[PDB]
Amino acid sequence: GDLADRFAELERRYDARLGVYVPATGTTAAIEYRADERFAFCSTFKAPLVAAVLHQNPLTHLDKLITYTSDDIRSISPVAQQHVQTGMTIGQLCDAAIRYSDSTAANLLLADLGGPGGGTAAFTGYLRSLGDTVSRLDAEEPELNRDPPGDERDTTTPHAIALVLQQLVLGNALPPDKRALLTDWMARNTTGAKRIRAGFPADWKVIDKTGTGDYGRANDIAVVWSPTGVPYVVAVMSDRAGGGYDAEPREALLAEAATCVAGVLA
Repeated sequence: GDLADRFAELERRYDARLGVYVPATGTTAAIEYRADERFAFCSTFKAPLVAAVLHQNPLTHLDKLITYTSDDIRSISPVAQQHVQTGMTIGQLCDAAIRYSDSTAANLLLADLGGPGGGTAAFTGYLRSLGDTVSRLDAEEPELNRDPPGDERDTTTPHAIALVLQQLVLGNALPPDKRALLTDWMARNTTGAKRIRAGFPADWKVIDKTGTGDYGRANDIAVVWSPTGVPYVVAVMSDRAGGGYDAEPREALLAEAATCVAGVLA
């Protein structure tokens, strides 16, 4: 059988471009499909963003209270837009950025890195520190979701983002205490139930960060654990750019791609 044929059928059925990378292990081959093609990050960057903030700060920094205004609220900020009067701590912002894709939280964490481009250069530099020579973040939320197809701004590759997540959650890019916090936020994500999670059997653990954007973009980056505790990184990226800027993102495509991957990894 040929898994690439099955991914190609998904591309036909959903009128989509699909990208998949599951890094190889001692016991498994890599799964790679358009893995070196560029796809927009969309909100998937928020996972490594939180890692970047954890990397350069003591954990006491998570208690720092950040205040902001209604004018700082950006598409879409489910948590931040309810806490304009109270502010939110850096830890609360990390929680919101990962678990609710909170854009304002992400923009405030970018500002916490600081520097040119409101933190976007700093974020890209963090990825460069993890050996990622291809990915780049050029815009804050929500503009980073809206670049046209073929524009390299605000893109990654399935290969690149998977190897970033591999180092962050299953490697030693972060010390284990910081790694545990990133892992827990992704484990309690509220936005992913219809993406990779929907393709893996209930006895697999799934932690994830989604992304959605223009041109039918729909992404999910996950770490999964088999029922015996064997972990894999699963990066699935998609767009439906043939349908134009307002093409519908299709979560079902990611669920089905994940079902194909779960089939191989089971």
